[PDB]
Amino acid sequence: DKQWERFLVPYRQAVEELKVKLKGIRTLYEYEDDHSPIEFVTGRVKPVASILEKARRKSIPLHEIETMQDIAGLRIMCQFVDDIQIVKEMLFARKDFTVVDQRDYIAEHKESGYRSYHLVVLYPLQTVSGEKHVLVEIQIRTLAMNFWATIEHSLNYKYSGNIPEKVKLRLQRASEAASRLDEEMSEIRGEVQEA
Amino acid sequence: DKQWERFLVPYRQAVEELKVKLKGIRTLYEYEDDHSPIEFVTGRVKPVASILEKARRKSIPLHEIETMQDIAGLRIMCQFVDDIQIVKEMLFARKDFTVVDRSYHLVVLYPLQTVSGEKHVLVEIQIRTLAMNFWATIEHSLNYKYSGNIPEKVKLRLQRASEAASRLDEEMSEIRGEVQEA
Amino acid sequence: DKQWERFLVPYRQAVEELKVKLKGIRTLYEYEDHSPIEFVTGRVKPVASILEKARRKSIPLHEIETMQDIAGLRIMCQFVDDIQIVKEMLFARKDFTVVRSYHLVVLYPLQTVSGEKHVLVEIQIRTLAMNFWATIEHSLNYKYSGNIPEKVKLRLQRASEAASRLDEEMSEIRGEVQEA
Amino acid sequence: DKQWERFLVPYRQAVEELKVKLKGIRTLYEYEDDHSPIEFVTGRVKPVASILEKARRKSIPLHEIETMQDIAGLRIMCQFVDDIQIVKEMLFARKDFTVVDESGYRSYHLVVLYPLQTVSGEKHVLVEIQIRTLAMNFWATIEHSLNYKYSGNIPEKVKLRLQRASEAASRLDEEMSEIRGEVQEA
Ligand SMILES: Nc1ncnc2c1ncn2[C@@H]1O[C@H](COP(=O)(O)CP(=O)(O)OP(=O)(O)O)[C@@H](O)[C@H]1O
Ligand SMILES: Nc1ncnc2c1ncn2[C@@H]1O[C@H](COP(=O)(O)CP(=O)(O)OP(=O)(O)O)[C@@H](O)[C@H]1O
Ligand SMILES: Nc1ncnc2c1ncn2[C@@H]1O[C@H](COP(=O)(O)CP(=O)(O)OP(=O)(O)O)[C@@H](O)[C@H]1O
Ligand SMILES: Nc1ncnc2c1ncn2[C@@H]1O[C@H](COP(=O)(O)CP(=O)(O)OP(=O)(O)O)[C@@H](O)[C@H]1O
Ligand SMILES: [Mg+2]
Ligand SMILES: [Mg+2]
Ligand SMILES: [Mg+2]
Ligand SMILES: [Mg+2]
Repeated sequence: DKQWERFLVPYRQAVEELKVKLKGIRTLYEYEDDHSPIEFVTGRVKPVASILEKARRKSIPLHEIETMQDIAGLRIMCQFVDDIQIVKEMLFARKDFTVVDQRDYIAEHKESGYRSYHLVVLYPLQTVSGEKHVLVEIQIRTLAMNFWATIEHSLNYKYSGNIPEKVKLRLQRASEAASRLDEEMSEIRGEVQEA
Repeated sequence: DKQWERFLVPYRQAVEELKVKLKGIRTLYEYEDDHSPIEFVTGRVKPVASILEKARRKSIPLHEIETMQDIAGLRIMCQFVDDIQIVKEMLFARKDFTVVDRSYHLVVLYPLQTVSGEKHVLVEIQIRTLAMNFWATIEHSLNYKYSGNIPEKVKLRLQRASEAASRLDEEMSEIRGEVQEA
Repeated sequence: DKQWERFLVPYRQAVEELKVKLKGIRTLYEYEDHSPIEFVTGRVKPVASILEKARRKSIPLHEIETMQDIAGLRIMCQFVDDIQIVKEMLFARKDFTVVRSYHLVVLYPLQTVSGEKHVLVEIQIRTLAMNFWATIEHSLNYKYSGNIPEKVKLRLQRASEAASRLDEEMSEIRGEVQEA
Repeated sequence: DKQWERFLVPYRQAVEELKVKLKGIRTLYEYEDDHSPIEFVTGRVKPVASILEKARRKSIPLHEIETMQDIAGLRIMCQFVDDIQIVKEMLFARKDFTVVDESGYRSYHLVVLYPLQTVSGEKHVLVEIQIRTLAMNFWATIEHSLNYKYSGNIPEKVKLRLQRASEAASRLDEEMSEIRGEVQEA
């Protein structure tokens, strides 16, 4: 419980770095006056309780926690669905890490009407001890989907996994609303490029 | 071109100080596991081009641009429509400045402590919902791309997007209400 | 003890606000002359120190709001004379009230969620040289648990003296430069 | 002019990334409850003027300023003189860049090539990394200010007090390494 804080140190650092790196993209794009594919970036280090519980369910032995793919997380947000593929292509082309193949959250991507996506990278962190490779999960969401996802996450923690029938249905409604807001935005960015 | 950067100095510092003041509000809620009415906060100093451009329209003489209310601006994003009202109530109650006579704005007179002494600078505070702000952002961009004259086909999709954002908020408020049926 | 986090909220916020305000002084100059401020730091006194200081000074938990340094800011200067200037700036500001080294305490009026709340804040002023020594004295006085062994204490005293010297030297550079 | 502003984009970004990478070092130690070789890290993009000033001085051809090694500069500050070689070596050991080609040994400097990922692919950039002791750097600062104020020619009355100050700073370093020394016998 105090060897935890020590264990995670490399995970913060990689977060702080990919954070500043990813944030450079928007800045570069701000000089073209061209539309930035990136609205903003956030990151987080998975909490101990989140990590242990996820181990539980994924039957990940405790000496193999390093296999967990989201101890270090970043989240890239965009205005437009179509921005995601752009961002994905940028991340594949980058050479300061490498994309780890994987096929997870296939239902989550789909249920969200493909407004939430993600890919895992192996990042080569320079340690005092030398070099330490760490998994980093990079989410890619629309602003709209992320709004909805945030609310779902709160209530889901508020009722500890038991969202009342009444509230679930209003939350489903909210989801479709968000999904629709994107619909109309994609049609905006669509109508524009008819230039 | 740089006597400007001298004019703008007390505005940047007003924005920076209020930025960290208002960001404190969400911080005071984080340990409650009670809901933060403020989701996040941004600020900007008005671009020197925007100032002259605006001084044109509203017929503001150069010697009175200090009466322009938004040289310094903050913007407060809220999750729920109901939050905007809670935040406005908070701004009116704060003593570290004074208020001057889905969205909202007010103007404060912020007493900026300087090296020369005390200086009151006007600051515009905006309060939006996330959804509202997303739509308003695209509207602003386009309103620049098409230089103030947006094509008709685009204008419609903008109107529909606007209405899409409002449903999202309305749905959001009913979650909020139904949850408060506890 | 989760009370601590809840308790220290207003102190972090006050330190955060003072931090941005004091760092504004250096900004104001480096556009107009020599800034009397080099850099600024701030810290919320950690829970362990609060408790140990409280024992030392024999303060009960229902008064630890009387401890002057639960919020602390530290302003660093180049020149001894600079400190005096900052001293007066601080005394001239209205967004709070006052109640080679130097420290004052302010009562900062924090706008809380439920109303106002005046918290004490300690502001230290130091030359860059004095601070560097002080850092070490603190670190060693830590690492050695408050009994620093003499073979080290005398060395610290020399560093103390070395630094004092260098400020003497720097006061003079300022003195000669001002003969213009 | 905005030829510059856009030209300086990759430099601003590279300073920001290395700034975060280097601040990890002090973090990693100050967690371990060890002593940290790095006290703090700063960084600068060379002002447009200083690139033109340094232009004429070193017989530049403005078509090749990208040969100028300190457009993007970082500076690491250490408590002790012994830390500097400790940093210098951590710096030689890293794989996210490659190291390339008065005050005594209280100040070092080196130049890295930084493999910057940009929107249109890779761009290697030279970044200068000065390592100094706190004391060293404090005198350098006043030195740099006056050398600038008096346009490269300092009044002999002031140069003297400078040399004196420089000796006071150097002695301070000597007392500090004696401290670290007697603590290294624990
Ligand atoms: N990649 C990421 N970027 C930013 N924030 C993230 C993130 N992943 C999670 N978070 C935040 O971290 C908290 C807890 O962990 P999780 O959301 O469950 C990450 P996950 O691995 O994708 O889901 P999981 O833990 O069920 O496996 C949440 O507040 C969430 O919003
Ligand atoms: N109060 C505020 N807080 C934060 N950002 C603001 C703001 N007012 C404007 N902005 C942002 O500043 C950018 C453009 O600035 P401006 O056009 O000069 C101010 P404005 O919103 O147009 O008011 P204006 O119409 O009276 O001129 C936009 O990105 C806009 O979203
Ligand atoms: N304005 C400030 N006042 C006090 N400490 C400050 C400070 N700014 C930074 N610090 C630092 O915060 C760190 C924590 O030290 P503390 O545990 O609070 C002991 P202290 O407060 O310095 O002495 P004290 O308990 O006798 O009052 C120290 O390294 C200290 O120098
Ligand atoms: N590598 C570095 N890291 C951080 N700050 C630096 C730096 N090199 C210079 N600076 C700082 O940048 C400011 C001005 O630097 P400049 O004069 O523009 C380039 P210079 O290195 O000082 O001269 P030079 O052309 O001989 O190389 C000074 O405050 C200086 O201390
Ligand atoms: Mg995950
Ligand atoms: Mg405005
Ligand atoms: Mg103290
Ligand atoms: Mg140099």
